[PDB]
Parts: sequence; C-alpha cells; structure tokens
Amino acid sequence: VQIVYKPVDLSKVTSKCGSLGNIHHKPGGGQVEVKSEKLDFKDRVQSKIGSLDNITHVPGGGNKKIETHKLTF
Amino acid sequence: VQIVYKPVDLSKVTSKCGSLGNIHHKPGGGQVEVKSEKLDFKDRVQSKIGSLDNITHVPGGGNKKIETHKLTF
Amino acid sequence: VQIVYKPVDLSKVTSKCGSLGNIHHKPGGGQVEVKSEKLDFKDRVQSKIGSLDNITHVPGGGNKKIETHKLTF
Amino acid sequence: VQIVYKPVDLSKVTSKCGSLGNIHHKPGGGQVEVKSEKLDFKDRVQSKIGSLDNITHVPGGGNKKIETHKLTFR
Amino acid sequence: VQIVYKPVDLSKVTSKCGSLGNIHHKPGGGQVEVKSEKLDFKDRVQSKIGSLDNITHVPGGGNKKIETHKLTFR
Amino acid sequence: VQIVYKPVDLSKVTSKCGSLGNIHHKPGGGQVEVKSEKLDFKDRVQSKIGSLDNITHVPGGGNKKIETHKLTFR
Repeated sequence: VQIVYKPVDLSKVTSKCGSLGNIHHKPGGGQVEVKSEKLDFKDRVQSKIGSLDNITHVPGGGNKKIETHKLTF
Repeated sequence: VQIVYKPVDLSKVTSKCGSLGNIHHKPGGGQVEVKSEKLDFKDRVQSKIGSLDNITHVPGGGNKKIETHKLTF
Repeated sequence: VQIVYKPVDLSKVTSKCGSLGNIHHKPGGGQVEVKSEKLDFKDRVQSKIGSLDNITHVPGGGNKKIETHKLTF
Repeated sequence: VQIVYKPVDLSKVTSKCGSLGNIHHKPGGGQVEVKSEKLDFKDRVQSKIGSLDNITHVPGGGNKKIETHKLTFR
Repeated sequence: VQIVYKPVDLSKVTSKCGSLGNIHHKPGGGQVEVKSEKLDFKDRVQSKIGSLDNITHVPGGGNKKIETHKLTFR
Repeated sequence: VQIVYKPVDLSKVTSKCGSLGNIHHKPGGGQVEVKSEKLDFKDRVQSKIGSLDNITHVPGGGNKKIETHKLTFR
C-alpha cells in the first residue's frame, strides 16, 4: 500500500480596491468668486468654495483564505 | 494498491473595484460667481461652489476562498 | 488497483465594478452665475453651483470561491 | 570648310514673388478696444489685436542653371 | 578646316522673393487697448497685441550652377 | 586643322530672398495698454505686447558651382 498526498496550491486571492491607477491631469476651475456682505454658517454646515477634494474610504477589501488537508488511513 | 492525490490549483480570485484606471484630463468650469448680500446656512447644509470632488467608498470588494482536500483510506 | 486523483483548476473569478477605465476629457461649464439678495438654506439642503462631482460607491463586487476535493477508498 | 558657332545669349529669367514695392502710409492709425470678461476657451487660441507684423517665409526662390557644351571632331 | 566655337553668355537668372522694397510709414500709430478679466484658457494660446515684428524665414533661395565643357578630337 | 574653343560666360545667377531694402519709419509710435486680471492658462502661452523684434532664420541661401573641363586628343 502507498499513498502519495501532494496537492499543489499556486493560487492568488487579491483586493485592488479604493482609488488605484487613476490620472488627474491639471484639474481646477478658472475663476471662482463669492461676494456677500455676510456669510453665516451655524449648524452641521459643509461649505466648499473652489476646493479640490480626493477622498477615499475602504472599509471593505478584506480577504479570507481557508484550507483543510485531511488524510485518514 | 496505490493512490496518488495531486490536485493542482492555479486559480485567481480578484476584486478590482471602486475607482480604477480612470483619466481626468483638465477638468473644471471656466467662471463661477455667487453674488448675494447674505448667504445663510443653518442645519445640515452642504454647499459646493466651483469645487471638484472625487469621492470613492468601497465597503464591498471582499474575497472568500475555501478549500477542503480529504483522503480517507 | 491504482487511483490517480489529479484535477487541475486554472479558473479566474474577477469583479471589475464601480468606475473603471473611463476618460473624462476637459469637463466643465463655461460660465455659472447666481445673483440674489439672500441664499437661505435651513434643513438637509444640498446645493451644487458649478461643481464637478465624481462619486463612486461599491458595497458589491465581493467574490466567494468554494472547493471540496474528496477521495474515499 | 569653315564653321563659326557664335550664339549670343542676352536673355533674362526673373521671378518676382510675394510683397514687392508696396507703400503702407500711416497703417493702423485710429483706435482698437477689446473689452473682454467671463470667457472660457477649451481649445487652442490664435489672437491678433492691433498687430501690424511683417512675416515672410521663402521656402522657394531657388535657381538652377545647367550649361552643357560639347564639340566632337571626327 | 577651321572651327570657331565662341558662344557668348551674358544671361541673368534671378529670384526676388518675399518682402522687398516696401515702405511702411508710421505703422501702428494711434491706440490699442485690451482690458481683460475672469478668462480661462484650457489649451495653447498664441497672442499678439500692438506687435509689429519683422520675421523672416528663408529655407529656400539656393543656387545651383553646372557647366560641363567637353572637346573630343578623333 | 584649326579648332578655337573660346566660350565666354559673363552670366549671373542671383537670389534675393526674405526682407530686403524695406523702409520702416517711426513704427510702434502711439499707445498699447494691456490690463489683465483674474486669468487662468492651463497650457503653453506665446505672447507679444508692443514688440518690434527683427528675427531672421536662413537654413537656405546655399550655393553650388560645378565646372567640368575635359579635352581628349586621339
């Protein structure tokens, strides 16, 4: 009796996620102007005037790999 | 009696996800103007005036790989 | 009696999802103007004036691969 | 036997090409106003305002003269 | 036997190409105003305002003269 | 036997290419005003304001003269 147990694993499991390999070439507005006598911002206000924002959240992208290798004679 | 147990795995499991490989070439408006006597923002206001926003969320993109390799004689 | 158990897996499982491989070439409006005496925003208001927004959400794009390889003599 | 090969060439070949012998008297006098606001250009601009450039390109005007003289006796 | 081979060449071949012999008298007198505000250019600009440059390119104007003389006796 | 090979060449080949013999009298007198504010340029700018440059490029104007003389007797 002989048993030759030689399984081969060359697998790959990959996450490529979020913001990858992008090109942002010369972004922006020409002119932005805001004229007022008052600006009054007073509860949970977000104001963006002429800004550039690159924002990435990756709570995902996790990998789980499980193997079992059982030989019973 | 002989058993040769040599399964081969060369597989790939991949998550290319979110914002990948894009080109943003010279973005933005020419002129933006806001004229007022008051701007008055006062509960959960989001204001964007001439801004550029690139925003990416990836809660997804997860990989699960499970193998079992069982030999009972 | 002999058994040669040699399955080969060369498979590909891929998710390509969200915003991939796009070209955004010279985007934007020429002129944007807002004229008022008041802008008055006061509960859960979103205002966009001349902004460019690229927004990507990927809660999906997950992969599951399951294998079992069972030999009983 | 006498031979007298005496051709005379007084010819002239001339090219007069382009802007020759012109008079431009007080050119571009008077008044040019460009008042410009809130413009966007997404592509190439060529602009001239009140210009009086003199621009000359001469890729041509080349001359070729070929003169073969042969005399054969017997 | 007498042979006289006495061709006479007083010819002329001439090129007059481009901007020759012009008179420009008080060019660009008077008044140029450019008033410009809040402009965006996303691409190449060439601009001339009140310019009077003299620009000359001559890739041409080349001369080739080829004289061959051969006399063969017997 | 007499042969008298006496060709005469007083001919001329001439090139006059580009900007020759021009008069420019008081060019660019008078007034140029450029007033500019709040401009954006995302690419290459060539600009000339009130310029009177003299610019000459001559890749050409080359001269080639070939004079072959051969006399063969018997």
